[PDB]
Amino acid sequence: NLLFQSYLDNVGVQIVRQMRSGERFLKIWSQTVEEIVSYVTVNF
Amino acid sequence: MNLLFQSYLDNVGVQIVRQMRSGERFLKIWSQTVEEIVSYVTVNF
Repeated sequence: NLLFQSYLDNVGVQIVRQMRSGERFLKIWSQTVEEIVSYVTVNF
Repeated sequence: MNLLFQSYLDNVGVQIVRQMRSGERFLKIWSQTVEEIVSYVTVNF
């Protein structure tokens, strides 16, 4: 699924960049989960 | 809902931390994860 795979590749770069700010991984993850659930809402 | 999907993604994040603790770098873990999440949604939705 190219559109979703490319969206998720974008979410990985978002995550890397917030990890480099010193934030705890699971905190970043709980916020980016919302992007993924929203995408699946719209598209599936 | 969709609560089974929320559950699944909560577990993905914990599994990512487990792998980073093992010494794998987030960026190498993530490529595998993207394929897992796309398969989960393709199968379940």
